[PDB]
Amino acid sequence: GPSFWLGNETLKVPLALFALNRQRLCERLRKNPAVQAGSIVVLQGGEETQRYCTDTGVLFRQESFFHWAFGVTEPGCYGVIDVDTGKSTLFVPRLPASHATWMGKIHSKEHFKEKYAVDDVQYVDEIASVLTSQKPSVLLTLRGVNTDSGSVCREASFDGISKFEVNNTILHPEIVECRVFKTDMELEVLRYTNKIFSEAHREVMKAVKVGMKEYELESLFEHYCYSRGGMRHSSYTCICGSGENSAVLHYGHAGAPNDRTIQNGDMCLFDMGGEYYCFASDITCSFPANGKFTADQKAVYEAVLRSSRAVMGAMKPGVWWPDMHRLADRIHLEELAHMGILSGSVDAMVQAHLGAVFMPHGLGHFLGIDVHDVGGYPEGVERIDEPGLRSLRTARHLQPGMVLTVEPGIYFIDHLLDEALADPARASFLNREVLQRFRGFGGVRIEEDVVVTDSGIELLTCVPRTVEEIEACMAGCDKAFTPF
Amino acid sequence: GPSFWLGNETLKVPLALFALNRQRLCERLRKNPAVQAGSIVVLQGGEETQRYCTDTGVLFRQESFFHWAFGVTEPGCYGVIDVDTGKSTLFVPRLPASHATWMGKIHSKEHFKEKYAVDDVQYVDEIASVLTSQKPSVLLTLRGVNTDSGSVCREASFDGISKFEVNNTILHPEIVECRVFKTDMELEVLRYTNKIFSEAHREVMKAVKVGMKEYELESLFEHYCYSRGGMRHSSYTCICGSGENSAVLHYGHAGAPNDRTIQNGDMCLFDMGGEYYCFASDITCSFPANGKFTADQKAVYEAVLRSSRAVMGAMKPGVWWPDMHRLADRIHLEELAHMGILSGSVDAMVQAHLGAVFMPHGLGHFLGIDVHDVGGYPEGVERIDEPGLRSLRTARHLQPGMVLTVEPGIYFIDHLLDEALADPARASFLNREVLQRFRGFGGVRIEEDVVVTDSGIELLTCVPRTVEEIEACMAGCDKAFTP
Ligand code: PRO
Ligand code: PRO
Ligand code: MH2
Ligand code: MH2
Ligand SMILES: [Mn+2]
Ligand SMILES: [Mn+2]
Repeated sequence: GPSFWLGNETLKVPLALFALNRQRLCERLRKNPAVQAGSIVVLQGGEETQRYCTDTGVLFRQESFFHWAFGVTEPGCYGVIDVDTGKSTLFVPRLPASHATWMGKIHSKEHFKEKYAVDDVQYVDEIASVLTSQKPSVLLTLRGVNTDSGSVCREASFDGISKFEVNNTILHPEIVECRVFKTDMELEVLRYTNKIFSEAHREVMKAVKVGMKEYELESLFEHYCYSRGGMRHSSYTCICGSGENSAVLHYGHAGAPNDRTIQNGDMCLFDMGGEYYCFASDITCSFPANGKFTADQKAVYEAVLRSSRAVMGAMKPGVWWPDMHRLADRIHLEELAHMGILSGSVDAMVQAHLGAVFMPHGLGHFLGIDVHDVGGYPEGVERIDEPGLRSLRTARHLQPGMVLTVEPGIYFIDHLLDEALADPARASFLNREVLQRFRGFGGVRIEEDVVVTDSGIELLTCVPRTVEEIEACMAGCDKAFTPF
Repeated sequence: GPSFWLGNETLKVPLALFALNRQRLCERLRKNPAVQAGSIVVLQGGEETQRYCTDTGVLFRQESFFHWAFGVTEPGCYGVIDVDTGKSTLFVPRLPASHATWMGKIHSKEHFKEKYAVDDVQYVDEIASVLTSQKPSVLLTLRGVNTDSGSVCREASFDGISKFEVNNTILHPEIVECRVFKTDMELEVLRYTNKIFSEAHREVMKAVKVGMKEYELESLFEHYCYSRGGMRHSSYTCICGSGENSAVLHYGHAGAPNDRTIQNGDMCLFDMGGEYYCFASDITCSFPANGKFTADQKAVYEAVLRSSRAVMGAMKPGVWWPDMHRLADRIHLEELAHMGILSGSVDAMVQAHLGAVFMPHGLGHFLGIDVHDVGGYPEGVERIDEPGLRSLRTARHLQPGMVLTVEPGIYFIDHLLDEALADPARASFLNREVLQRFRGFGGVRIEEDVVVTDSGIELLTCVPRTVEEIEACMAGCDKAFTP
C-alpha cells in the first residue's frame, strides 16, 4: 500500500498504520456495552489559522486524534468511521479554481482515496447528506479533558449535525486508551525519530564551543533534523539551557529565548526533540560546555545516570510509575549525601520529601503523537498530592506497548533550596557550606525514550551517556555535517 | 538607552524606536478632531497559545500593533498611552511562584520599566484600578478590518472596562497610518533583515545541487537566518518551488510541503523571508538549479529583470502604484513577444488584460511588522476590479517612508493559459508552437524590498540579479566580485 515519505533517507510510513488504528478503535468500541449498533465515529480535522488579524499563515499541523485515526496532512477535512464495519470516509474541501494558481494542483476525490487508503472520499459540504444516507443510530464525537493542559477536546460540528443523535462522552476514553498502546508500525516511527534526534544530539555535542549562543545550537539541531530527517514541525520549543539556565525546567520560550552565551565551566542541558509526520520524540542530553567534566559536574551527572539506569533496569509490566519516581528520589538523595551536600538518614529525607527539592518535576511521561501524550490519568487513576509526585503526568502501572520518557534530573533551584533551608524538617539535612558551591550550577537531566515490553523495556534512544562517552564524543574531529 | 539584542553580530534595536512610535501616534491623535482631552490608548498584547487541546506550546510572537507601540516580547501584557502627555504604562502578568521553577526568573516591575523604557509598570490585574485613578474621558481601543485577511482586529478588554467610556473607531486608521510610514530607526531594522536574508539567499544559491529536496534548501536558509541573524520566527512559510512548482504562487504550505526533488534543467523560485524582533522582510530569488541559464531561462528571467528595474527606476513620491503594476505588465508582454511566445500588437494585448495571464498577482505590497503590512486600502482607496490589479495589496500613491516589495514575475500556469486560448479576445496573441516549449517551465519572480524616498527609492535588498551575477554566486565567487 501507499506510504508517507519525504525522500532521501527519511522513513516510509505506511498508511496501513492508520487503518490499523481505526480497526483497533472499532474493536474497543464494539466491546463497550453502551455503544449502540449503527454508531459512527465523527472527527473533525484542524483548519488553517493566521496570526492575530493578519494574513500571516501559521504552518498547519494536524490535530492529534484526527492524525492518529487518518494520517491526513491537509487542513479543513473531516473523517468518519462506521463502528460496526470499520468503513472509513474522508471528507475533503471542495476547492476554488483559484487554488490552482496560489496553492497547487486540485486533486480528485479518487486521488485522496488512493493516498490515504480509506474506503470512500466525499466533499465536506456533503457531510450531512452522506451521514444521513447511512442512517446512523448515533454519532460519536470527541469531548474530554486533557490532563496536562486542562483543555477540553473540541467536538466535531457541521451544519445539520443538530438533526442527529450525538454522544460526546463514550469516544474520548476509548480513543485515548488506544493511543496509550503503540502498534509495531507506530514504534517504527518512534525508533526513527529517536535515531534522527540521537544523531542530531551527537552533532550538537561535537559542534558546541565556548562563546556560542544557546540558540546557535538549537538552530543546528533543527537544521539536522529537517534537512536530514524531514522533521519540519516542532513538537515543543527546544530547551538549550547553559549555566544557571539548566535549572529552569522549560527554559527557551519567548520569555527566556535561549540567548545566553555558553561559558567555560558551564553545564549544558539540551532538551531537544520534535516530530516526524506528527509522531513525537523527546530526548535530553547534559554535558560540560568545555568537553571535560569537573569533579562536581561528574558527581551530579553520575547521580542522574545512576537513577536513569536503575529506573530503566526496574521497568517492566506491573511496575507502578510513582514507585519509579520515588526510586529516583532516593537515589538522588543517596548520591547528594555521598557528595556531602546532604547529611543524615536518607529514610528521613524521603519522609520529608527532600527529593522534590532537587527534582520538582515528574520522572517521565507517556510519549506519542503528543510529546506529553494522552491517557496518563484515566478515570480511576488519581494524581498524588505530594511534592514531585504531583507533577507526574501519569500514576499508572506499566503495561506492554506503553511509550515513556525516563528523565530524572537534579537541579539547584534557589527558591526551592531557600524554602527547604527555612524549614526545620528539611534544613538539618542540608550542608549549607557545601551547597553554596552549587548555587548557580544549574542542573542535569538525562532523558531516554523507552517502550514497555512483555519482559522489561526497549530503549529507543542512542546517545553517549557515560562521562567517558560524552567526553569522547565532544573531542571528535568529524563533524561530518558542516553547513557554512 | 536599552536595546534588544541577540548578541554576536545581530542588530541592537534601541527601545527608543518604540517610544518614538508612541510619540508619533499621540501627535497624530492630538490633531484628530474626534479626539478629546484625557483620552488613553489601550492595547492588549498577545497571549500564549497551545496546539489544540494539548499542552504543546506554540512559540509566542507578539501582536503587531502592540509590538509597534511597545516592543514587548512577553505574553499576557497590556499597554496604555496617555494621549495628552504621551505617558506610557506597561501592564505585565503577576506570575505564580512556580514560574521560577519552570519558566525562569520572576522579574520585578522595575526590571520591565528599565527594559522597555516606559514611564510606569503595573500588574495586569490592576488595570481597572489604575485607569480609574487616572479619570480618563475615553479609552481608545483597536478595531478595524485588515484588508489582506479580512479579519477584524481584536479590541482590548478587561474586567471592569464596561465602567469606562470606550471608543473603538478612532484609533485603528490612525495607528495604521503611522505604521505605513517607517521611521529611520525602523529602517535600520529592515536594512538588517534584508542584509541577513540576502546573505542567506546567497548561501542557498551556493549550496544548491541537482538531486536535493526543496526543503533541504528551506532548512539551510532558516539555519543561516537563525544562527547568524537571530531570526527565530517565520513571517510566512518559505516558498521553495522547483520546476513546475515555481508556477504555484504560495507553494510550500502543508498541502504542498516543498518535497520535490530538484532536477537538472529546472528553474528554482525561492521566496524566503522572515523577521527579526517582529520586523519582516520578504525576498525572492530565481535561478537555474544546475547553475547555468539556458537560452529560454535567460529570456524569461531577463524579462522579469527588466520589469523589476523599470519599476524601481520609475518609483518616486506621487507615483500611483497601479501604474507601476501596469508598467510591469506592459514590459512582460513586450518581452514575451520578443521571445516569440506572443505576437501582435502589445497595445491590444494590454487592452485585453493579457498581462494577468502571466502575472496573476499584485506587483508588490507594503512591508513592515507584517510581511503584508497594514494600510494598503484606507477609506477612500478602492480595489481595481481588473485581472492582476484586483490582487494588488495597495492602490495608494507612493510617499516617502513607505516600504514596498517590488516583485514582478512571469509564470506558465496551465489553466490560465488554457483560458486565454479559449477566449477569442486573447487567443490570437499566443503562439502555441513556441508556448508549448514553456509548458511546465514554472516561472520566475524577482522580489526586492525598497523604501520610498524623496528622490526615488532606497533598495534594501542586495542579492545577485543579473544572469552573470547569479552564475558567479552559484559558482562560489566571493562578494565584491563584479562581473
Ligand atoms: O514537562 C515535563 O514533564 C518534563 C520535565 C522536564 C522537562 N519536561
Ligand atoms: O501574496 C503576494 O501578494 C505575493 C505574490 C507572490 C507571492 N507573494
Ligand atoms: O523532557 Mn524533554
Ligand atoms: O512575495 Mn515573497
Ligand atoms: Mn520529556
Ligand atoms: Mn512579497
